[PDB]
Amino acid sequence: GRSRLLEDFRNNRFPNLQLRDLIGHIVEFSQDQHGSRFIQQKLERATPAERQMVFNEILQAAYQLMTDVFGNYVIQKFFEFGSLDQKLALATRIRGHVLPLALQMYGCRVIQKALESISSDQQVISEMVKELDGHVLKCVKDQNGNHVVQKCIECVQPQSLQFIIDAFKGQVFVLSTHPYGCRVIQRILEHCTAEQTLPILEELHQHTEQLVQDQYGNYVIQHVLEHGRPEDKSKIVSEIRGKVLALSQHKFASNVVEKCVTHASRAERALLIDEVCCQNDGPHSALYTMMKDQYANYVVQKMIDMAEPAQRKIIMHKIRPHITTLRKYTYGKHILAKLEKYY
RNA sequence: UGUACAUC
Repeated sequence: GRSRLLEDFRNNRFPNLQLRDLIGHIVEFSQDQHGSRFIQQKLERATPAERQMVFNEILQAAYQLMTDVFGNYVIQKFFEFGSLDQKLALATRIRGHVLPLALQMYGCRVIQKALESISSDQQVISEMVKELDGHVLKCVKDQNGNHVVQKCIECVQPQSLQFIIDAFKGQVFVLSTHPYGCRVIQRILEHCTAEQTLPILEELHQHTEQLVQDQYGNYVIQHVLEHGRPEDKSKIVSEIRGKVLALSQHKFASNVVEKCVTHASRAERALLIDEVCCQNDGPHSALYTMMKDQYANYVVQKMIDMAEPAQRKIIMHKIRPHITTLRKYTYGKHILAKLEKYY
């Protein structure tokens, strides 16, 4: 179960081995740790004829190599450097098995490579994508599958992805708090059409408070703040208003408040800063609490850099009476140069 | 001083 060529190769007997030396031994080498790397590296510069010689051998073991820990790299190399015909032939061996492969550690890498290598205009890719219909959430929740779903969204014509949008109906919030689901949701926000992202964004806005405080959900909300439409940033802002001081002190939500300050309009950014700038909450002002907090102090620094003229004047004036008193904290010892750059 | 994203 091991040709002599492979032994001598692994035993460093062939300092100048070449692709054409592997005639008849391609599938064997493709399953070997060093043989796979060797083939990968040689495929890049191989002639059309040499590449075809290789393809002819990988073809008869294609599916097997797709789920092989080393062989999968050889299959991918062909999606990168293969002819359109060789790529369509490999894809055809994927078709019929998309689901199992999507859920497989090495198979999912092959499917992903095919999606970025063949236009979604082709029937193979078109019919491949459709095999996921009826299993969308299963794949989203899978450690391997989720990456295939992300890949379809990034790569395939959005109109054909309506079955993915449909499968998230009613579960956008829940999946936005899921380690993998949050990634797929962001891909959707990036690549889908206005009609498709509409119901997605509606569900997000129905749970903003829970999302901004979630370990994954806060990324989904910042995405909208960073990349979304003004009408969606405004909805998010409306839910943050009346909550700035509170959310500012939260590990996750504090990043969302920073993003509201950065990507909100002039009148919105000031209404958020005013909430803590010219407002009050007992003996001291909201700024007093935020200054010393392990998280809110990052928000304070952000408002300072984004605030209007008359706004920064007040922020520094409420922070003024507590300067020397603000050294003990390991957190506030960074607002130091802060009140020395705009002071 | 503060949070996610997988193979040789």
